[PDB]
Amino acid sequence: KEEGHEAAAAEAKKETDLAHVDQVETFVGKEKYYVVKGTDKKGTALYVWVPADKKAKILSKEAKEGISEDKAAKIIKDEGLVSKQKEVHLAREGNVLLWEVTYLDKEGQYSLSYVDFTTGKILKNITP
Ligand code: NI
Repeated sequence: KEEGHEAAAAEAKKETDLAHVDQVETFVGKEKYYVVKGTDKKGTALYVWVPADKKAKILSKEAKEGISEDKAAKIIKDEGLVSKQKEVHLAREGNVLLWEVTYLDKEGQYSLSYVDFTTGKILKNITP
């Protein structure tokens, strides 16, 4: 069992329309979020981002309301930033919902770009 996941899944079902949990992942950025993926009772795919901070607000969106994980990767590739695509995770910072796209950039350096979940706008490109 992964730290915080059982609690996050229960919090997601309690406070939203999520009925079934498929996966939970911890996302740690400026803040920590448990990203809970599943479906409502209608069977609609829903994402719920539950803050570790109990004072912060839970956010949820239907999956169909955001760009896909592949599209997030494609956005960064189409931006000409990628030598080797690596991974993508659903993510959040403050009240901004995000896809975090990781890749080796044009200098071979491991880099991260944050793409807006809804708009597909590249919000930040970081090379640690
Ligand atoms: Ni059901």
